[PDB]
Amino acid sequence: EVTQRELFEFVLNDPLLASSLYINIALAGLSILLFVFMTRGLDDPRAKLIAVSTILVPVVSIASYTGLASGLTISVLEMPAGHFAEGSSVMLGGEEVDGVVTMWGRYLTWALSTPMILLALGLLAGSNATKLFTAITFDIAMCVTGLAAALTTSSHLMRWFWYAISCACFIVVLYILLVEWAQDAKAAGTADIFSTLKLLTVVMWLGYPIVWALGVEGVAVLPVGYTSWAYSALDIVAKYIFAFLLLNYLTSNEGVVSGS
Amino acid sequence: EVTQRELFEFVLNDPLLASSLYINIALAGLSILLFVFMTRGLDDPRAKLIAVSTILVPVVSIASYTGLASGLTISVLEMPAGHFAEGSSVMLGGEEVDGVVTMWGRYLTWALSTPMILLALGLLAGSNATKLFTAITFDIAMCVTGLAAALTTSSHLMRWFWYAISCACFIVVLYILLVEWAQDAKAAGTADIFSTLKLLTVVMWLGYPIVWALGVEGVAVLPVGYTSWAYSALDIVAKYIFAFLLLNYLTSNEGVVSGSI
Amino acid sequence: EVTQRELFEFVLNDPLLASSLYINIALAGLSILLFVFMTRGLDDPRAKLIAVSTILVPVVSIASYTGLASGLTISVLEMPAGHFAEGSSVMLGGEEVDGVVTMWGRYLTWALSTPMILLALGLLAGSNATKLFTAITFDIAMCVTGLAAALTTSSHLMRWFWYAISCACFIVVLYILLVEWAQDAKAAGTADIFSTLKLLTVVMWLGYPIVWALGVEGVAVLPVGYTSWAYSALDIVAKYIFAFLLLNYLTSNEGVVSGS
Ligand SMILES: CCCCCCCCCO[C@@H]1O[C@H](CO)[C@@H](O)[C@H](O)[C@H]1O
Ligand SMILES: CCCCCCCCCO[C@@H]1O[C@H](CO)[C@@H](O)[C@H](O)[C@H]1O
Ligand SMILES: CCCCCCCCCO[C@@H]1O[C@H](CO)[C@@H](O)[C@H](O)[C@H]1O
Ligand SMILES: CCCCCCCCCO[C@@H]1O[C@H](CO)[C@@H](O)[C@H](O)[C@H]1O
Ligand SMILES: CCCCCCCCCO[C@@H]1O[C@H](CO)[C@@H](O)[C@H](O)[C@H]1O
Ligand SMILES: CCCCCCCCCO[C@@H]1O[C@H](CO)[C@@H](O)[C@H](O)[C@H]1O
Ligand SMILES: *C/C=C(C)/C=C/C=C(C)/C=C/C1=C(C)CCCC1(C)C
Ligand SMILES: *C/C=C(C)/C=C/C=C(C)/C=C/C1=C(C)CCCC1(C)C
Ligand SMILES: *C/C=C(C)/C=C/C=C(C)/C=C/C1=C(C)CCCC1(C)C
Repeated sequence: EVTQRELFEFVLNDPLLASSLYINIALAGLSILLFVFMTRGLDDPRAKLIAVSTILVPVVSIASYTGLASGLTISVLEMPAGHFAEGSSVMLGGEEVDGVVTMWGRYLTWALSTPMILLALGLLAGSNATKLFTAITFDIAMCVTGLAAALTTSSHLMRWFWYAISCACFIVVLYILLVEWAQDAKAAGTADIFSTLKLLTVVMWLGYPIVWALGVEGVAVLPVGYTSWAYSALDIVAKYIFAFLLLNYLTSNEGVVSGS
Repeated sequence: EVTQRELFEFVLNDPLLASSLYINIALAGLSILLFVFMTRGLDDPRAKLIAVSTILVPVVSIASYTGLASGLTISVLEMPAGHFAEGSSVMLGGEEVDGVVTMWGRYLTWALSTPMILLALGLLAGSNATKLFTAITFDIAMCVTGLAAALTTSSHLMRWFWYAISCACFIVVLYILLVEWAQDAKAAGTADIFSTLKLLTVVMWLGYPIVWALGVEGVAVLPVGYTSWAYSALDIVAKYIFAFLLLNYLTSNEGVVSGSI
Repeated sequence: EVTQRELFEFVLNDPLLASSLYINIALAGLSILLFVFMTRGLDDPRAKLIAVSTILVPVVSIASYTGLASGLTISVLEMPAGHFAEGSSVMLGGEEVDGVVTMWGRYLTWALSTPMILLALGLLAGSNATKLFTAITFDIAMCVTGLAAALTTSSHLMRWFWYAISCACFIVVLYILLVEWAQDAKAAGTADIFSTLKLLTVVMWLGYPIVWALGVEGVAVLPVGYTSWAYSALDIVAKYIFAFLLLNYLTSNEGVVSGS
């Protein structure tokens, strides 16, 4: 029975792990302060909705990363027969424990933050309610089935079946970003900025399922420490710089996005 | 003590249980493909909202049933003194384990899918936001208190108290379906189709608390495998057939439901 | 180790704890009946939306208190080194068990009920969607980070860090309540009733983080039983009397909240 304290201490004493986590807690906090400063001039309710949705991204990130750092949202799971990480062991407390240190808490970071990123993008693109609803519901389904895949230890094949379902949901979100909102942004007069944020988002988001496949959750070419840093690097771009670019535009183009 | 693998293997090797779960994974998948194909011609935003809300039903179902088949959302619980399934055994891994294989994952299938069924129906009936909000919130309360009932092992009476709270929430949903939306559909011009789907929905949904009461969660006249098939059969009609019928109407009457979201 | 039945019995057989839980189950139930009766004459859809949102408060409360009374949402946690409740015992069943009985179920009562309180108040004040969204999202964040604080056992300081994050989110909600909705209510013609409900909400809500700090979750000057009654008393006011007052006004001013 691994304790929360043992996982908290495990993160510590492990350079790659501890740094990938605490650096994001710090960047998330600094991002929030910066973004609040940047948007104090906004008055339009719609511009402010986009701003708050955007600021909620680093808010969810600081809370969720603290969930990981504290050990609260970390568990030790034993992979099923055939899985590349099956047979692995980790030193926890004063004994060797079978399994993999599983940072399932990252899925909470994703399920709560990705909907805010999508809401901000859709509002920016002048999306109607149907498309926002579709993008957000399928995005949440993608995140939850991804968590289910990571939490499945009964069967190797089942883990990848979950992965396939999640990818299917991801395709829906990608279609809306690349095809529908890309067109809607033209009518909203935000075609240029949306194009930039869209490219950034699509490229970075595609990185997550790749890291999943290569990291300990997948074929394990990337160890627990590198897997964590891979995800943390993606978050810095998909969340913090994405948010800065969006807000930097918003604070200089409040008139453009003002509306009902 | 009991592992996910042991539960996964228990489901496999158990013909009734295995089939009740995997057949729905298959039917939900085929439903998604069929529904996406059927609705490819839709252009109106409101019509498309009704379409996506309906399609989300089998999407939630396939994911949720995978949760059950994989063993992820199944647990072994020991019923409280006096419960008709108290003292049951299950044989897992290789030994006899006290308790009942509890497929609590079904409550997730319900909590995430029923709001979508209701959203689709409310929109079809031309419901205002107040009634949709009321129907959906009490519907979620119904499924969550139902899950709590199944997860309660401390007291037999408590299990049924949760069941009673859930039933009361169910009454709110039934009232909205039978009284409010029944009338709203006439103004929306969808009276014939809504009344039909309203009736099909009410009849099938009534089956769930009956199965709960008769199954292993209740008086246990229905063993685990039979309780599972009862729910899976209800799901096939309340979800897949229901959705197929709604989409059939939708794709031939886009203009009728078109308008401001 | 500790079973649900053992926690269920711990609550029973303890006059203080049992009364603090079962009384609210009774009051919540009676409140639902009373409120439904009180609002049976409403016809306006906007007024009805405010009424349902309000009625959901005691609905969530009766379900959540049943979660606690049944033992379903209670756990036994061992506090970290430095915590004032470290090395505590309880006697679960008939044995001496290390740790403190943690009624984390209360956070569920809060995360699901507070958004409904805020939705009702925001609508009464004639708030736009942006402010409602901001108040509700940060309110949920406050509740979830508070839950995380209570569930954290890896570090004593980590618990207070979660507490700090939660307080920051609370300030956002307080700002909207005290500054923004105070103004909106004037234009909506509900300034007088809002002032009353606003005052009651702010004063009562401020009490929760105080009880947290003083109870077993914090410095532990208040035993498990007194911590429970403190929250239960706050709930009676922040929920039931608050709801009654709002509904009493609502039914007497249906036309004003309707708009036209
Ligand atoms: C395993 C779960 C995966 C299910 C994937 C099916 C989702 C179908 C969503 O509908 C489609 O959404 C597009 C973007 O909004 C519309 O352009 C298109 O017309 C509509 O048909
Ligand atoms: C429609 C959803 C698709 C998921 C299909 C999952 C079924 C895979 C079952 O695998 C088998 O399980 C046995 C018992 O655990 C092992 O002994 C055996 O070695 C393994 O190969
Ligand atoms: C609306 C549906 C009706 C549900 C009725 C539920 C009745 C079940 C009561 O349980 C029994 O209560 C006794 C006293 O508390 C216990 O001594 C006994 O062990 C326990 O099994
Ligand atoms: C809608 C379904 C109705 C549910 C009815 C549940 C009744 C359960 C009856 O069980 C019995 O209760 C006795 C106490 O009264 C116990 O002493 C006895 O051991 C127990 O077996
Ligand atoms: C408002 C609804 C609240 C439900 C309250 C349920 C109380 C039922 C208490 O039953 C008793 O519990 C003891 C401890 O487990 C058993 O030893 C005893 O045999 C059993 O009869
Ligand atoms: C630990 C997380 C705490 C971070 C809190 C910062 C969130 C910033 C929310 O934006 C602010 O909301 C106010 C009320 O709506 C507006 O009056 C103000 O103009 C706007 O800038
Ligand atoms: C702040 C975090 C962000 C933007 C996270 C994005 C995550 C994804 C796009 C994840 C996608 C996945 C799949 C498509 C397949 C299964 C595994 C996942 C969950 C990694
Ligand atoms: C796809 C699943 C559907 C349509 C499920 C519907 C479920 C219900 C109507 C459940 C109702 C219940 C009660 C009213 C009492 C307590 C037990 C439940 C949860 C089975
Ligand atoms: C019905 C319940 C109500 C109105 C609950 C309100 C709760 C709060 C305002 C809680 C606030 C907290 C903090 C600000 C800090 C950390 C701990 C909490 C969760 C108790």
